[PDB]
Amino acid sequence: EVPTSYNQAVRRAAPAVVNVYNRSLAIRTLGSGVIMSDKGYILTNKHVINDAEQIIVAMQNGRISEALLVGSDNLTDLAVLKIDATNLPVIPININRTPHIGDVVLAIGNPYNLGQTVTQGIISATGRINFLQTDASINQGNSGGALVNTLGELMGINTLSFETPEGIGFAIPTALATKVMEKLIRDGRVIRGYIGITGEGIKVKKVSPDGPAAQAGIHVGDIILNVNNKPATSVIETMDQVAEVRPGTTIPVLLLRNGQQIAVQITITELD
Amino acid sequence: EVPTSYNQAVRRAAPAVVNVYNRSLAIRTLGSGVIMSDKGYILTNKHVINDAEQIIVAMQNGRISEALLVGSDNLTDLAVLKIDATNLPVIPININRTPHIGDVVLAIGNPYNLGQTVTQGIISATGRINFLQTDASINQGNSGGALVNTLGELMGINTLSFETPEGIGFAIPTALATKVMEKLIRDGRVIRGYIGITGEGIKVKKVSPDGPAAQAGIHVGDIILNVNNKPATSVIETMDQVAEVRPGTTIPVLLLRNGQQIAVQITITELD
Amino acid sequence: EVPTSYNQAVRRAAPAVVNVYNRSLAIRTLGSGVIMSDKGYILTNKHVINDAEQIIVAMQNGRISEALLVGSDNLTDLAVLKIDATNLPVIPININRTPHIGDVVLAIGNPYNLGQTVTQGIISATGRINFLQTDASINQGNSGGALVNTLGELMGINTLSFETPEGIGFAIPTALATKVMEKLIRDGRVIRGYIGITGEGIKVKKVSPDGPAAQAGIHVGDIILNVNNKPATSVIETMDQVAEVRPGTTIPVLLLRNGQQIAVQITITELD
Repeated sequence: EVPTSYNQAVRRAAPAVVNVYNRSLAIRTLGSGVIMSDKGYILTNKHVINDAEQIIVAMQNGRISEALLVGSDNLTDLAVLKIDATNLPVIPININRTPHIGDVVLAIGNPYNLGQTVTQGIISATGRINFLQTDASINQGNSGGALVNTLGELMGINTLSFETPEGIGFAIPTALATKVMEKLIRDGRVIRGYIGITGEGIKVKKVSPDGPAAQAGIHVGDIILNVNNKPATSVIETMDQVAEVRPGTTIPVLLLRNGQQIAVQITITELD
Repeated sequence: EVPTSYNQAVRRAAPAVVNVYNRSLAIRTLGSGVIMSDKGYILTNKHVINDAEQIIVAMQNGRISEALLVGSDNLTDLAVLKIDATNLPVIPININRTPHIGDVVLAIGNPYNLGQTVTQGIISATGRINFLQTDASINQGNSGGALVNTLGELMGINTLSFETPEGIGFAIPTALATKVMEKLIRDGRVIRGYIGITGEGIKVKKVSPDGPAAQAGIHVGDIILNVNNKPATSVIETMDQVAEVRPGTTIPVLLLRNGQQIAVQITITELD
Repeated sequence: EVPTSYNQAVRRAAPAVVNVYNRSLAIRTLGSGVIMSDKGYILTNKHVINDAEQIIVAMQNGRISEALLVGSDNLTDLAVLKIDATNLPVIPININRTPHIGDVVLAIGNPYNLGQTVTQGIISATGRINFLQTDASINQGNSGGALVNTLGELMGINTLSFETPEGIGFAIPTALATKVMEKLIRDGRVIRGYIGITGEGIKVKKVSPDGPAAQAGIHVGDIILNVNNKPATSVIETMDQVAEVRPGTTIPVLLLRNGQQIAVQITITELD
């Protein structure tokens, strides 16, 4: 008796989704952003704001503001902007809502600078490399905008679209995005731990010179066994681990060097 | 317990959506149409029927009829056809239903001459230049067909689809489409008012020769202030206004000509 | 109050949708498959497994198995695989569920070897040449996977995707797919009847040499009237009929040969 509609989601979330314009000596590129906090913090993708000399944020209520850059993270392609904090709409965030495959979602952004657009699809996959996959159509200009469920709750920040493939696009999920945002607000960057190692236990195909591995006693050909008390079998898994250790933290490692077992103290520096 | 389906919408609306074939000395192009009235009036897009020597309408019940052209409008890309009025299904129209962003919609038409197809998406934007935007997939052959909500009510007439962009397509909304239809039925064309002016108050970059501006006392460089008692600041806004005035209507205008204020009577002719 | 989701369908059906890898002397091509029976029978598309030297099936629970080929059918592009039958999830099948235009559907498969993906759309058309059409996005890798409704019931086996067309993709409907599967299990192929005739009653533009028509007394130019007691007007209709007759079945036919009516006994062989 009533038409099926996700307009309530749109009314809840779209006022917090902004149009982001990267200007330099006119518009160099453009995209979208999401108002995360009533203090004026906005998430967007780093590739939207790269090389900006001036960052303009336009709200759907027609307010236009200049933005400051709080910080950015190349590894997640996120950036935080800050605008004047008066009477801002904020995106709905439900910290208890896990994105499930098949959840209906809406992507909200500014594809082709047509003005704010809302497209619909579902959560197609999760865990993709930390990505959500979706077939809500995402186009150039959508980057940095919101993927929301039918309650308007933020599911992720839309980032990129994959014969021409159809209906394959990706978003950084909310939990990760918000964690990156908080680190950027606090530290002005995402502090990750670094070890100077390229690998495929794990073989050190290459040590990094000036790399806490080399300057620790580690050399090529080794097999690392334990990294800070944890077996080190998979590279992504082990690099994810190392990322987590604070810099200036002094960890034990365990290596095999020609059929013997030498524990190594390496001290974690900050990744560049 | 029951599968989710919009089949009721399809059962209500698809019998009124036709396949339109533009023939000349075999098929030159094809598209779709919508039966608007039980008297046999059909909306389609003008680009579907341009240069037709014969217009064939096929209904989903297998009836095939030849159509007459009632009229067409280049500015909205609409045309009205007329077929024999026996026992026709008519599209549902709810004059009170406003299309809202996020409303689920179905596009019904004949993409690639595959036979009648129904695709699903949402209302993505409204007000686009008077367009609805949708991510219900629209392809070549869909032009002229129906965009309906999940009750089967007509939301608009599908017109065109915008790396390859995905999920961006446009429809003329029902209220506008029906207004154009009524004018075409009544007058055989859409009568618009015309003033001979190109502008960007508003500067007259160019007067049109034989243009009621020039033949009224208006000249290049002027700034027009008021058009028929209304400030004239924006061009689209002011051209939309002029369009509305009936031809042979004699309106006051107000211009600035070198720091003085001369009221001008211009008489509105019909646009070609 | 609850987000709209088709996750229940995904939880019911996706565990039975597999990733299929065609290996030869590394991966030659890949796609998807559907577990049809707890005995280990899997449907996929023939084009996925063509020329395979080894067929690997990966389940979403991480089990990896080698598959045997039960048989395949070029005309429907289907194949049946067999894996070890321990504790398999099976796709939901409702023999009473007819696919209706507008039914919401989910396509489940392995596009671009991203890992199992679920996309959403509707049933766009049925009866297409026996195909379902859908705008659930289908990409390279989806072939052989499941199209399910929102209860998780199998609607069809996804086969191929049709300016770039958007949202046009095809699946073999469940009833047909299951019938082909049963014939492949039973006979190792789909046994069809054959008559040696190319036509457009029906004119025999070409007889097939060694073709039960020619070796029956039939010749070019004839008009066939009745095929086994049924008027023979349409070619698809009449070829569909002939397909149904078992080989070694001896049927009457009726032909016109220059204004006279000669009944012909032809004996149906098996198509190659």
